[PDB]
Amino acid sequence: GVQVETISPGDGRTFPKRGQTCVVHYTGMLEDGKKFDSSRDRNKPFKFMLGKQEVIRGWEEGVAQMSVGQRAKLTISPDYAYGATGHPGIIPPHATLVFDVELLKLE
Ligand SMILES: C=CC[C@@H]1/C=C(\C)C[C@H](C)C[C@H](OC)[C@H]2O[C@@](O)(C(=O)C(=O)N3CCCC[C@H]3C(=O)O[C@H](/C(C)=C/[C@@H]3CC[C@@H](O)[C@H](OC)C3)[C@H](C)[C@@H](O)C/C1=N/NC(C)=O)[C@H](C)C[C@@H]2OC
Repeated sequence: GVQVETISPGDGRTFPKRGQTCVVHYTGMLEDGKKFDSSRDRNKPFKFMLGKQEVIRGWEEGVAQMSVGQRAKLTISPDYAYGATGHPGIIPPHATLVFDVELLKLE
């Protein structure tokens, strides 16, 4: 449902743990490589917690594997993203997504 391909390594030691908030930057693209969203465009890190349905499942399972400082490409099947529906005006139906995600820090 999610493949993780590292772009730049993290420290390999500091992973998200229960009660912590992940602070990330991301860019989301479709399979054709075209961007549909990026926190870097608005220069606003995205904060979320694991275990609360705060993100699509591909992020839930992918970012949980990342360590602080890591930049990774997450390739997410529709089951782990927006499935047959998509997201109105942004993501088409049945869309495999590619996110470039950087774990900036844990809070
Ligand atoms: C009150 C709600 C506002 C609230 C919005 C924010 C905290 C802002 C946050 C940065 C999201 C971005 O705002 C510019 C947008 O980012 C994307 O462009 C993106 O790149 C993108 O894919 N993501 C953003 C970065 C993480 C991975 C992923 C993600 O998981 O996004 C959450 C989301 C829409 C989950 C669905 C939720 C329902 C559930 O059933 C579905 O299961 C199939 C999944 C999103 C964090 C959600 O949990 C919280 C919200 N939702 N608003 C909604 C749904 O309208 C997606 C396509 C759309 C997002 O705007 C809604």
